This record gives sequence, C-alpha cells and structure tokens, in this order.
Amino acid sequence: TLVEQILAEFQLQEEDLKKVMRRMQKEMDRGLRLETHEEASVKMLPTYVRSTPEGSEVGDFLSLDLGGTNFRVMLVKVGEGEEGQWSVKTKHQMYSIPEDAMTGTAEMLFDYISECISDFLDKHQMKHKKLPLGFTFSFPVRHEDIDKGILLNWTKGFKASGAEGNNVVGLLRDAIKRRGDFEMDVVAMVNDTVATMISCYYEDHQCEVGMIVGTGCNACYMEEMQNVELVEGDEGRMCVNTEWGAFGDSGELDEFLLEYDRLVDESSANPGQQLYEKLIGGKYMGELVRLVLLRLVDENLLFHGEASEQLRTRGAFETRFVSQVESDTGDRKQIYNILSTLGLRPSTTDCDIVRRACESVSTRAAHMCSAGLAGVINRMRESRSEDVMRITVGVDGSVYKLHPSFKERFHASVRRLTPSCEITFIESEEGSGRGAALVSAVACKKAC
Ligand SMILES: Cc1csc(NC(=O)c2nc(Sc3nncn3C)ccc2Sc2ccc(F)cc2)n1
Ligand SMILES: OC[C@H]1O[C@H](O)[C@H](O)[C@@H](O)[C@@H]1O
Ligand code: NA
Repeated sequence: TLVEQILAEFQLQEEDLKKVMRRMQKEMDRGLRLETHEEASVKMLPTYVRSTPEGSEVGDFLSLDLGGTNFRVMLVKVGEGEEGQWSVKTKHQMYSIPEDAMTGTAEMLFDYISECISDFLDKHQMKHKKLPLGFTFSFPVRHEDIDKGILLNWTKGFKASGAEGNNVVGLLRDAIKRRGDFEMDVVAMVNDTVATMISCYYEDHQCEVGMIVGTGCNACYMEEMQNVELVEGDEGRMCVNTEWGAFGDSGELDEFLLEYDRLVDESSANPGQQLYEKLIGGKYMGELVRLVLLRLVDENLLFHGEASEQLRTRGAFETRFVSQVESDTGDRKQIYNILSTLGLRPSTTDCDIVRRACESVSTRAAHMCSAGLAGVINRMRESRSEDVMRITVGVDGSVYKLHPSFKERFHASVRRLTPSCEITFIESEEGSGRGAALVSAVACKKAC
C-alpha cells in the first residue's frame, strides 16, 4: 500500500478520460479553423490526400520510411485489383543512422539517405531504372501539396540542424542530385499515420483513420473539406494529420501530469513539446517506469533502497522491458533476468512491484490514448447520420502491437467512449511502405 499509493497516482477515472476526450475534440476544432490554427496545440495538418481518388498508375514504386531509429528503403508493386489497387512489398533494406549523421545538418542527413538509396539500388540491379518514389516521413509537416511541405519541428528525439522550416521533399530531390547515380520521381510525401490508413484501404473502404502507437503516438482521419478551412474547397474529404502528440502543449493536460512526466519532459530533446505523446509513446514509456522505480527505491520500497548504476542512467529501462515484464508468466524469471541484466538482484517482492509499476504506466498510456481516438471518432460521428457509425481504424506501432495487454485495454476503453460507433481495428501489414506507394500511384496519374 505505500507502493500501491504511489502507483494509484497513475489511475484515471472514466470522467477523467471523458474530460481528456472532450478537450482533444476542442483542440481538434481549433486547429481546423483559420482563426486558431496557428496557435493550436493540435495542428490538424491538411495532408492533400483526398477521397474518391480513382485513377491509379500500376507497376513498381520506391518507398522510403524515415522517422524510426532506423531508415528503411523498399520496393513495392502496385497493381489492379477489384474496386481498388493491390500492393505488395518485394524488396527491402533497413539502415541505421550514425550519431554523426543525425547531430549534423539536414543536407548531411539527406545525403546519408540518398547514399542508402544508391546502396539499395546497386544491390538490386536497379540503379539504371527510374521509378516514382513514395516518401513516408513521420514528423509534423505543413503541406502546400502532396509533394511539398515544410517540417515544423523534429519530434521523437531527432535533431538534424537546418531542416526545420524547409521543404523536406525539397531537401531530398536536392541530395538525390548530389549523386548523379540515380534519379527518382518524388511523387508524394505522407505521414506514417496516413500511410497505415491507406495501406488498409483496399481490404476495407471503411478505414478512415490511421493510428500510430510506437516510438511516437499520433493519428490521422478523413475530414470533410468544408471543415478543412486551411484548404480552399468544400467538396469531398481530405485526410488530416492531427499531430495529437502535441496535445497538452498549451497546458490542456496539466491536471494529469505527474512528477515522472515533468522529469521525462524536462530532460527530453523537446522540453515543453509533445506532452500527450510523452504519456504514451515507446520512446518515453520505459523512462517513465525507470523514474517510478527510482522513486520507489528512494522511499526504500524497492531493491532495499539501493539502485544500480544502470538503473540511475537514462534510457536504461527500455520500453521493450516494460512489455517483457508484463509477459512474465508468474514465475518471475523474465522480470528477474531483466532486472539482473540492469545490475540488480531483486527479491520476489521487488519483481512483483516492478511488474505493477510497468502495468501502472502502460495502462495509463492505453487509457490516455483511448480518449484521443474516441475524440476523433466521436467528432467524425457528428458528420455521419447512420444509426451505428461503422468505422475502421488502421493501426501500427510496437507498443500497440506487441505490449501483451495494451491493445485489449485500449480497445475496451475506446468502445466505452464511443457509443453508437462500431469500430473495427486493422493492424497494418506494410503500412509505411505500401501506403506511401499507393498514394504515389494515385498522384502519378497527374504528375506523370
Ligand atoms: C490528391 C490525392 C493524391 S492520392 C489521394 N488519395 C489516395 O491515394 C487515397 N485516398 C483515399 S481517401 C479515403 N476515402 N475513404 C477512406 N479513405 C481512406 C483512399 C485511398 C487512396 S489510394 C488507394 C486507392 C484505392 C485502393 F484500393 C488503395 C489505395 N488523393
Ligand atoms: O510515428 C508516429 C508519430 O510520431 C510523432 O508524433 C510525429 O510527430 C508524427 O508525425 C508521427 O506520426
Ligand atoms: Na476547405
């Protein structure tokens, strides 16, 4: 109970979720209107991907995915299916980004990318060949069009200098021609939320929302063009990138924030930014548990009040440990091994307490996230006039997919928040690469 009292600070009651949900909805309305879009914590970024596309090129596309710790390059075949296009990933390669490539400059970093792009084409006897390129770029962009937008700021710990405020598709077309080697048509830059959503479209036309819960956390959804005030027009729909990670940056979550959150935030690459994402994202989840653990050792409640050197270092409680702790079957061997690897020697009760600390943090992430998506879905409910709104959500990300109970918890809570909606969840297969291509495919019918 001294332990359980510390942990019970993580609880959220239903009315707390409803409050977060309504505030999210308010913020979303603000980012859409011209008079408030600029100060809005929830950016609601038009993406220029639009409804009833009809008219796709077929064949082969190059997909890049940048936003993970590791950059990826892959080849995707789009072709012709019934009432839409099929797609399949055929070749792939993943590339690490070195400490020096990151902390450098954007043009530096975008060379490293073009390098990897050459590297990849060499290995597949394709360097001669010229294909449309799908770019999945998982960071907030203000788009002018489907193939043009400026990065607003880096998130999830990225930090290349001289990239913020510049045209990303610009930065890439540049560096692909400090190469001469190869030439791609850069037909479409998308967010990873948008890509996952599109990657599920062929199998389910009701998929109108894309969610990521991985390193970072965010969603996009199909919005009515009359509500998209930042894009001229009233006919049809356009996907909006909510960028809901930055919910709380105007102080909307201040009553919920705990000490561990103010610490994670204060020592992050982006102090004061991405507050909501910091409650949920796998970049921050293990760190939260760490701090909760260090709190517990300080009150002398855990490890006899003695912490290891690993435990006292940032980043050392990896999010994947949280998830592995919660897969422990009851014998404590997974917990013991993780803690032992961290230079600790837990007792039976130290183990049980580490488990509970993990559950506390990841259950609050599930619930917080559930209110976000209930916000998006109930907002869209207003513009639908069926008895039950049947909607499909495409989802990706290792927190959602692999944490043993995250998705169950998430599902039940979202359902509780969204009466008269019947929500179907699809886990995306090669969301990023196959969705970037599918959209490239469609934007080709115009820019080719
Ligand atoms: C201006 C512009 C450039 S690309 C673009 N739109 C797309 O590429 C696109 N958009 C949607 S919007 C939507 N409507 N209801 C729900 N969803 C999500 C849906 C699909 C696609 S591609 C596709 C098409 C068919 C298929 F089987 C698989 C992928 N507009
Ligand atoms: O990768 C998931 C998300 O992480 C961060 O929130 C980014 O700002 C966003 O653009 C992306 O969708
Ligand atoms: Na509009």
